[PDB]
Amino acid sequence: ENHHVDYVIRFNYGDIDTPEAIKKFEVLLLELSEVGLQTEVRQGDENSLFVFVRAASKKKLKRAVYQSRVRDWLYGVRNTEPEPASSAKPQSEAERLLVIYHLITVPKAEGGAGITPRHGEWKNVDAIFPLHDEETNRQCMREWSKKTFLSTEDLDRIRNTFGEHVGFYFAFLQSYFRFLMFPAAFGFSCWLLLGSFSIIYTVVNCLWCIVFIEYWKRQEEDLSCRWQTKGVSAVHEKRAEFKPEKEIRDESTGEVRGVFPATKRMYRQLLQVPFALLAAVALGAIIATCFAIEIFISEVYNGPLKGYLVFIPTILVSALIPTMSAVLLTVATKLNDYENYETQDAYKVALTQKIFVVNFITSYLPIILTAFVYVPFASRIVPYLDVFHLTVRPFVSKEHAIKARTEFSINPDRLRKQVIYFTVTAQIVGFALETIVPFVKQRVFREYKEYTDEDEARFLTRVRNEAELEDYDVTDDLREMCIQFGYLALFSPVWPLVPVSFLINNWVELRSDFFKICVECKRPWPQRADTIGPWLDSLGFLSWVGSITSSALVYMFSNGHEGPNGEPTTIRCWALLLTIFFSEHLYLIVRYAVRSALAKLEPPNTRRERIERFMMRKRYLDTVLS
Ligand SMILES: [Ca+2]
Ligand SMILES: [Ca+2]
Repeated sequence: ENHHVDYVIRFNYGDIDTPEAIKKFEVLLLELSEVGLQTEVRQGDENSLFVFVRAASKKKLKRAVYQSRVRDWLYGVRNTEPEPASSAKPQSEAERLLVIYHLITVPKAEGGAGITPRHGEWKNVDAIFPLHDEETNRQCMREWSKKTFLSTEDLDRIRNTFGEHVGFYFAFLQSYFRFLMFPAAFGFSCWLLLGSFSIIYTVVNCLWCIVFIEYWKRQEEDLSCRWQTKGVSAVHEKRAEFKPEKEIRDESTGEVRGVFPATKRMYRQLLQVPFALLAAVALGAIIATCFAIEIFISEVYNGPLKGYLVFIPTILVSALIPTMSAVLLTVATKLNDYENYETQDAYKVALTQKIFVVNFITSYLPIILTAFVYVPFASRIVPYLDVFHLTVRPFVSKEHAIKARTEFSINPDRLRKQVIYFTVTAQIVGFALETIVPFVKQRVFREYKEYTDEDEARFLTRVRNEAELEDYDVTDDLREMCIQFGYLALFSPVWPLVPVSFLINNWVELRSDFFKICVECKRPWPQRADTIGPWLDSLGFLSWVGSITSSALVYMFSNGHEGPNGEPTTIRCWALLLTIFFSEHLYLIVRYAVRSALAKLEPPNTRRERIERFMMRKRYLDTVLS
């Protein structure tokens, strides 16, 4: 059905001249041939060729699979001795696709073709992608669209098709959804019986966050042992953009390495603090200014055309936060390049960590402003917001803009409504923008280009369609789930139905993300992983911060949703600070206890890998060494 194709290499010739294009193309085909791959060339687009790649021989494929397993075993990623090369069948499609992707991409000295798409020698090579297995995808979709949980076999199927990175994301999402049943039930019970800002709800929520994060750390270790990816960072793919200072030739492996001093990278990484403060200043200024405009227009201004003026600050936020975030991403990418980052995974993790500052600010600063600035203050702030009358000025006359004043009277519903927005309406709108609109845009751009050799015209047209799809990044889905967890950990006392909303959304999220991968994206090459990465630390940080924000909220809103109704008088600053101190330190103590208790419970795959290391050394001692 896929015509035995392993990868499609898109070669762009449009932006270069014919002689250089022919020379580069011959070099590409020669490298593919010399690394043991069989090529077939077809017209991809009007400006690109498709190089269809396949293992030239079953013997060569078995040899490459055996060498990959041997490298994994030598670097300690697996403990079982690699089976001989005559029995070296790829145990899944993910393994064959990974071996062939390495053959295509790892440098010539490392034993492959050095095709680095969108790099120096290969800027014409635009994309290297495998083909979706449409029947398997549709079977999986229809099968687990009718179940509650995905089986371990279902997760293994995802890993065997898309690799362990996508597999880890779906395993984490399934575990998060399963753990969300407890806070969903408990928060519905509290919303029914206690209402919001309940001490018991906040305590149970912090305890649940602790338990889920520690359980997932343990489960990640177990799953990386079960998928044979534990310690996979030892064989992390180098990135071709790495600028070494000196070239050293280690004696263990007869190769030059290209060393770069770690302390120099740390000096360059000192610039992350100024970047973080820049992003905080810019994004917080935009967000707080738009919040002040929103407050003025919606609650201080009392002139004509109030809806058409209250839609102003939401528009300005929706236009300016994406733009400022794109600028900050450009700055973060330039800083990530300045830091040298030998490996692609280190580069990706560092960029994700820089972007997490922007994510935190843009996701949580609105609710933080409403909760800890608008509610306690803003009876002392709205006198300073008369200056924002000019935002309404190009619509209303100067006198009508001035005589539009009212008793402020803080809206005791503002905070609950903002939390309900971010945890329900944002979820629905994000589902729409994430699955529906890209799908419709793809179908529209297809029928636009489709409206205005005979035996492979269908396969070739569907390959040309797959070539237009988006490049899936599992980091985006992990980011979304971690930001959602942050909402739960930080602001769930305001509205205890947040975990119910997240439970429903995450059941739908598993299926809709799998659909997006299979239908709206090119099939990702089966990248490996032994963890969700920096997102685990992000979740730990968010739960820590939530122990502070939730206790502050429970203190401030003890008397109800109004709490300090605009005045900071009722808030005793020592009692708020003492609440925060004891809550955060009870949190840290309970987290230490839970982590230490879970460290005493070794999971089965972890214990099996330890015993297997022992058994491998015993086999070595029994065969050689007498
Ligand atoms: Ca979504
Ligand atoms: Ca998603």
